[PDB]
Amino acid sequence: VTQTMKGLDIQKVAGTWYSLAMAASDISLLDAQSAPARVYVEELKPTPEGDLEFLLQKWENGECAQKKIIAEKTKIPAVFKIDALNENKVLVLDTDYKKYLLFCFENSLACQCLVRTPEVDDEALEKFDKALKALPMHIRLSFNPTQLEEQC
Amino acid sequence: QTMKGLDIQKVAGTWYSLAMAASDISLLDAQSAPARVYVEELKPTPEGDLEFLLQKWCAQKKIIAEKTKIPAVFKIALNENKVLVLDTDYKKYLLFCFENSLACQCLVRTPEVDDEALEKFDKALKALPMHIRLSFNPTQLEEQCH
Repeated sequence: VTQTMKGLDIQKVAGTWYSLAMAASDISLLDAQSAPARVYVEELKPTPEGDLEFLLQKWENGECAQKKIIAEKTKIPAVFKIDALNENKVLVLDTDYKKYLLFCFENSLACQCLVRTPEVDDEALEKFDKALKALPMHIRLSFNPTQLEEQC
Repeated sequence: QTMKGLDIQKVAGTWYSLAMAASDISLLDAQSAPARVYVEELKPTPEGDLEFLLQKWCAQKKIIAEKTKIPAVFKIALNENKVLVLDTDYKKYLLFCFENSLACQCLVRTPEVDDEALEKFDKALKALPMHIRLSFNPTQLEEQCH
């Protein structure tokens, strides 16, 4: 992954979002409701220090569990580091702030198309497909408006 | 949009499932999902039907798709699916769909990633209600049930 957003201002991404589409380097990252990269973004919360907190939903033991991840700022404004056993980077590819945001979790690679409103946005999905060009993706999922409003 | 003038003697032989897509995530998500089937071979029958030799999670299955009045449209009796051949160049790639829900595949003649085949599959899928897409590496193409 090399296309990160030039000039990102995370103070303009705060609020509630919907995971519209998802793609991963391995089928087993996304295939099951319980698969590792199968996490729905509920909220983005930039911190005053310029870190990016994610509020996630995960299907866990047959219900929808909430999880908080803190992605710490780096020298590069569109690149954040998650403290974990192995370094996990968050790469923000693109956003127009008002409608859609595209990002990737990189160890294995899992990317998402987020939208502000729970409707299918064909422009956002076209931009997601362009940004995914040449990434080693083996699985892609997209959700209908019904699924966007449902827990997980 | 089905393959005009399909020649079933020319599609005969060995194939590999390179990519697949489906209208519903649950048709392809699990190794045992209903549309999760790997095409190993197509044979014509003398009656002009098309035999598919498939692997499914790893069981082998032989399915006869009966000709219909429409060229390149076959039928496979209890859970009736139409088989729609979208396009093939015979020598490299074949694109087809199972329609009741819709599950489509990109087949290639050799167990290698083919740029043209995947581009033609993506084009064909552009105006279809797909919600899941899978692609396999060459290692998986040579293995039982990928």
